[PDB]
Order: sequence, then structure tokens, then C-alpha cells
Amino acid sequence: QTPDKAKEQHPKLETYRCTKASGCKKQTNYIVADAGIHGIRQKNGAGCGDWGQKPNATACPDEASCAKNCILSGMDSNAYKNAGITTSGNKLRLQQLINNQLVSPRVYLLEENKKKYEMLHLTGTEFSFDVEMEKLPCGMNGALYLSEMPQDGGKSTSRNSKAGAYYGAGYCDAQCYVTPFINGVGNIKGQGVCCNELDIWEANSRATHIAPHPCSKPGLYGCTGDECGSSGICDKAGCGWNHNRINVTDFYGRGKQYKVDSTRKFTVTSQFVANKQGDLIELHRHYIQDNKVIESAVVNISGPPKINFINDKYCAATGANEYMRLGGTKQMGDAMSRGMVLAMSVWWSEGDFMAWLDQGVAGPCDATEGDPKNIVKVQPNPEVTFSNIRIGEIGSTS
Ligand SMILES: OC[C@H]1O[C@@H](S[C@H]2[C@H](O)[C@@H](O)[C@H](S[C@H]3[C@H](O)[C@@H](O)[C@H](S)O[C@@H]3CO)O[C@@H]2CO)[C@H](O)[C@@H](O)[C@@H]1S
Ligand SMILES: *[C@@H]1O[C@H](CO)[C@@H](O)[C@H](O)[C@H]1NC(C)=O
Ligand SMILES: *[C@@H]1O[C@H](CO)[C@@H](O)[C@H](O)[C@H]1NC(C)=O
Repeated sequence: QTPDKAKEQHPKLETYRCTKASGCKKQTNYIVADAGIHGIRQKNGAGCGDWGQKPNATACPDEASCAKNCILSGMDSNAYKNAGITTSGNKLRLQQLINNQLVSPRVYLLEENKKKYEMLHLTGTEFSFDVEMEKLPCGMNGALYLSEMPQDGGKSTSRNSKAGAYYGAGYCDAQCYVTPFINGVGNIKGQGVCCNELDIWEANSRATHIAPHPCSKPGLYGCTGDECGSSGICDKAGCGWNHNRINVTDFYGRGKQYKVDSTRKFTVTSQFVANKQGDLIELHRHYIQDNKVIESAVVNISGPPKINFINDKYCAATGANEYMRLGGTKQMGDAMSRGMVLAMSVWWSEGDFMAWLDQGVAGPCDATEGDPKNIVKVQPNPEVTFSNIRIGEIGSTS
């Protein structure tokens, strides 16, 4: 789509780069709403296509026509605020609803110039954030994750690609979903938009999940047919780690009866460990609440190695077949070494209610309190605040 002339006022976010020897240093970074949330319309006010579908056929018979007919509205400060996005110092607040409107924001981190996404190379490094999870009941998902999206939003791929990173273009992930735009251009062939993805944090106040999703093609890839499927080029499932699935159900939850108390603020430190050859071999996690290092808990079911981190032995043992088949931890770390885009969102699901995250062996929720219609009864205004993001040498962020 072709950006209109309206001013874009990206919310400011302070983030930190750290070293054992110098500590953490402040950086100016910007937050950008997905291209979609900006508003992509035809002049007659019609839209240019729906998630899961290719673009308007009349507006986008071809790429150039699509580029001309679909206009993207710039988002100013109030636009950002009505989309549920706000920042303060080093805090980012994402609200799920604004004035009874489902806004469910997805935002990406920009470099200080606003023209490129801040690309993060996490293999061999450490990543930490603080999160405020209390206002997230069952069924909700406050996600902090990375996707191997084009740094420029796709702009260099075509003459017609105009939105760029500056307006939130070029999203992808390991689901390979068919979206109306690929790389900032009409997705005329209706391909799935794929790419390696690292889910550092997917949670609500009742359950958390960690999950690397490797893909066999580098960067953003428009899959076709089977390339998009279960045995396709991406690991749709991922190799997850939920303390409730490895039988340690008192590790994370609301209240004093849990090691990490989801009703209060806490720090989430993740450590991506590399071998001598520079390949990712293991993913470590530890928390900080009340000035206390809360170590992750060992596997408490028979099968997996008795460890408290992700590695290929664990993933293999836990039935992460596609993960292992598409290259496992080394493949994921190669995307992490090339550089990935930080994505942050708030969402819920009318289709399965996030059951994979907080029901059965995943958590303490029943089969209906996660329903979006029930979620607003429990918590009328679901939200999440991620803050104090600091990337740096292992041992210096938390
Ligand atoms: O459009 C829906 C919603 O999607 C998330 S993106 C989601 C990715 O698609 C996915 O790769 C993961 S969610 C995924 C878990 O990672 C995986 O372990 C399990 S088994 O399957 C779930 C469900 O697909 O991570 C991201 C982040 O959640 C967007 O963030 C939302 O904005 C939109 S509304
Ligand atoms: C495509 O846009 C045209 C107008 O240009 C509109 O009449 C039609 O409904 C659109 N198709 C869909 C599925 O929305
Ligand atoms: C889960 O752990 C509890 C004790 O911590 C144990 O009693 C139970 O048998 C375990 N479940 C499995 C399947 O191992």
C-alpha cells in the first residue's frame, strides 16, 4: 500500500545495551504499529482484503494497481493511543480494548532513525524485560517475541513496495498465514508469509510459554501449497516450555502460592547459549521478583532430560518433531544470528481460547473462562505492560 501524507507520530521507547564491564546504557528506540492497524483503504472507503485472504481483486488485479489503489493512513499520537499503544520512559503499554473497541495491538521496535527495524542478534547473548501481567486472565496472550522480518519492511524487494519499516510493513511468522500484503506489496499469489520465529514470552497471569520456531528458509518466504503446511518449511508448533506441562504447577501463577507471582511485577531474563562454533545450543530462563533470582524448575515428568532449559535433547524427548526436522536449535540460532525484529502484542482467540497456553496440562483454566465473552467479565479491560528491555552480554542485563 502507499502511505498517505499524514504525520506518523511513533511513540518513543527507551531500551538498554549492556556489558559486564560498563553496565546498561540507554538507547532511543521507537515503537511502530503493524501496517494493518494504520488503516489500509481504497478511496471509496472499502478495504483492501482480509487476514487469511489475498487482496481486493478489483483494487489489486496486479501489484502496481494494488500499490496505487490501497492507501495507508499515517498514525499520529491519538491514533496510537486509540489503537491501544502508549509508551512512557522505558515502558510500553498495550491495551486490548479501547472504548469497547477490540484494538489488539501488534507493534515492532524501530531503530532511532525510524527507517529500519532495530535488528537483534540474540545467539550468545542475554535478553531481559520487566512485565506487568496482572490484568491478563485466562484466554489472553501478552506476547513478547521475534520474527525474521525484512529490516526495511520489504521496501527493496519491489518498485511498488512503499510502506517500509516506518509504517509497520513486512510482518511474517512461523504460522505461514496468507495475508493480503507480503513485503509491503499486494499478495496477489496468495502465499503464506513465513519466517523463523522466537517466542520468548507468550502468557497470561495463569500460564507462561517459551518457544523457538525454526524454519528451513532464511528471511521472509512466500510459501506455496505444502510449503505452508505442518510438514512444510516452518515448525508451526515450536519446541515449547511451560512449567505446567513439565509438571511443576506451582512455579508461575496468581498469588503467594507460586514461585513467580503473576499479580506483581517481575523480571524475565532469557539466555541464548552458544557452543564454541557460535551455534545456539541451549535456551535458559530465570526470573527476578523481590530482588530474588527465581531459577527455572527442572523437568518433573519422565522422558525429557532432567534440566531447566531448552536444548535439542529436550525438544526431541518432548515430541517437537518439526522443530528437530527443520534443524532444531542450531537452525533457530542461525536466524537469531542474522538478526530478528522485536514484536510485542496483546490478543485473545475466539477459536480455541488460548487453550494451548492455559488449560489441561498447560494450566489451570477451564474450557470456557478463556472465551473472549467471559474474559471481559473477569477483566473488563485486559492489558499488559512490557518495560525496561535490556539486551547485552550474558550476566549483565538483570
Ligand atoms: O493472528 C493471531 C495472533 O497471532 C499472534 S502471532 C503468534 C505466532 O503466530 C506464533 O508463531 C506464536 S503463537 C503460537 C505459539 O508460539 C506456539 O507455541 C503455539 S503451539 O501455537 C501458538 C498459536 O498460533 O507467537 C506469535 C505471538 O503470539 C500475534 O502476536 C497477534 O497479534 C495475532 S491477533
Ligand atoms: C473489493 O472492493 C470492491 C470495491 O472496489 C468492493 O465492491 C468489494 O466488496 C471488495 N470485495 C470484498 C470481498 O470485500
Ligand atoms: C507430577 O509430579 C508429582 C509430584 O511433584 C507426582 O506426584 C506425579 O506423579 C507427577 N506426574 C507424572 C506424570 O510424573
